[PDB]
Amino acid sequence: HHHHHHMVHITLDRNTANSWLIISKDRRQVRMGDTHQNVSDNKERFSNYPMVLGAQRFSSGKMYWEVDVTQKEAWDLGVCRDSVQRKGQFSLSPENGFWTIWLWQDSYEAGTSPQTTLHIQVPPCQIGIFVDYEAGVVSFYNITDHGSLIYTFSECVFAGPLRPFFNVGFNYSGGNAAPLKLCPL
Ligand SMILES: Cc1cc(N2CCNCC2)nc(C)n1
Repeated sequence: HHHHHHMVHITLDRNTANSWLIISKDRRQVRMGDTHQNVSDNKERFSNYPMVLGAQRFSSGKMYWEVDVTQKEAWDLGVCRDSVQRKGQFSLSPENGFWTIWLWQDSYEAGTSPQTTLHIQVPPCQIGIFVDYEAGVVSFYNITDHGSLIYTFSECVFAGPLRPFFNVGFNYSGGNAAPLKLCPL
């Protein structure tokens, strides 16, 4: 792919984070803490899952960024509507305003309803995410395997501004403590 030139500098929005997340001072990394991080509650925070949004909002254009997932056992990545539900239980699906892929239990899925099996021969250490707002496209690339395509959501109905979306995943196993990191341009 030749999407690298639409690169955007993404930073994480502390105010949207689940209360157990630790966002770095540069707002480029996030990890699961072992306890509540001593923040006040607010209506923006994801309550049920270790989720956070990027600060940037996109309503036009082509955007590309990369995320480091090295040594993680579980995570979700993609984009979502600015108006997604924050509280309680919900599915990551386009009907609920999410365009995402996951790792869980040694398999990769796309967040369709129902979910779609992904075919990845080289487990990725970095994921590239491409959004074409006007075309209604969200695509995922395997940076570890020369940029190979992972998955394309097409005919997307965004229906609002989009935000970068992250889930660091739970760490019940003690093997999923590693952070998500936004990779340099
Ligand atoms: C990586 C991951 C897993 C997950 N589930 C929750 C329901 N049971 C199956 C596992 N949910 C999310 C949002 N992310």
